[PDB]
Amino acid sequence: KVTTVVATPGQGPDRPQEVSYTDTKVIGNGSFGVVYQAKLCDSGELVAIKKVLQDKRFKNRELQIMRKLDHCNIVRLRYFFYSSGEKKDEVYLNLVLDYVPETVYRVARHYSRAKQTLPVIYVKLYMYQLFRSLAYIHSFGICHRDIKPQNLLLDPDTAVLKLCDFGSAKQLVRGEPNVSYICSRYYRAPELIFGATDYTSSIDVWSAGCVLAELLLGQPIFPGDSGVDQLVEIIKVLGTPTREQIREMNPNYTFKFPQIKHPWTKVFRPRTPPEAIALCSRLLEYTPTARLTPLEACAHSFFDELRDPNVKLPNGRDTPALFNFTTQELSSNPPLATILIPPHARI
Ligand SMILES: O=C(Nc1cnccc1-c1ccccc1)c1ccnn2c(NCC3CC3)cnc12
Repeated sequence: KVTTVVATPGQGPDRPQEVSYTDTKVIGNGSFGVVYQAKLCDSGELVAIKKVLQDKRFKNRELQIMRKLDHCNIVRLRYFFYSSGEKKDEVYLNLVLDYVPETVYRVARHYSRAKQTLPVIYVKLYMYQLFRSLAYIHSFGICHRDIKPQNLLLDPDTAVLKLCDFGSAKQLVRGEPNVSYICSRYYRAPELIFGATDYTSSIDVWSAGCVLAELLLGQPIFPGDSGVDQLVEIIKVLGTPTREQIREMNPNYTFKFPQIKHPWTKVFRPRTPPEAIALCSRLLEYTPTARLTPLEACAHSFFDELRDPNVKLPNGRDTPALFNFTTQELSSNPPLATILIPPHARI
């Protein structure tokens, strides 16, 4: 069964073209809608198709965001098209994206089930690429607002990571309030748990620190099915937030909390590299402004191994693209290019 549509390319002028695809199968489900895998008849390339119900009252925000993004660590919008679907008188928006075969969720789960941890070389590769994608979207004021292992796609052979799911993504403008009910259980910044509506893009940095700690630990660092439980777990590690730290995140919670004074070194297994622990404590900070920015995290000494000219993947292959930064990508701190682009790098 070959399906032919007239799809509009994701980038460039709005000039639709006939796109034919086959071998369609569901690869993802959720409250958002459905993600399919399909094969393009023309090149044989595999693609993913996110199908969502299109609102008649407004333009789709995820599509407007996707059309402006062009980064090697973000899943690319190749085409988009409208169609019918499961509901009779409803219109669906279909986003044709690059296909990526794995997720950090599945890969980390394979390691947990085998009582092994993901090798630190992969922790550095995956986390570095996640921080590059965040530096990129944050350069446009865009916050993803749902960073979690399931949204981090991976090609296991090339070790390329691609951020996906821009369904919660929004441009955060200072002074505009934003819903606090975004972000998934385990990865929510403490200001979100306290119900702040004045949060910044640093909520993505807290989420990324939770993914890093989880990859190091083999399980989530701040588990819990309620905000109280999550905050107890946060406080056990970070200690009790001071009145200033509360004011900096929370919206008027000045506080019957348990009093805890805990060393970050004792949180992880003894074989954990000290630079990984130092990176965690800098991402996972109560005060949103104290957290490292994504570009500062990229320049962290934990990723120095990635900058070594002789670094190779365990499978023998070369590392993926890591130093092809743009002016846009570096704009939050241009002097960091001196660390970020190593002498051997030609990108
Ligand atoms: O954009 C995507 N997915 C999403 C977009 N919005 C919301 C949710 C999702 C989602 C993310 C992960 C899983 C299920 C759904 C998406 C893009 C590209 N490849 N891809 C895959 N590959 C197959 C790998 C094995 C799982 C799976 N999902 C994708």
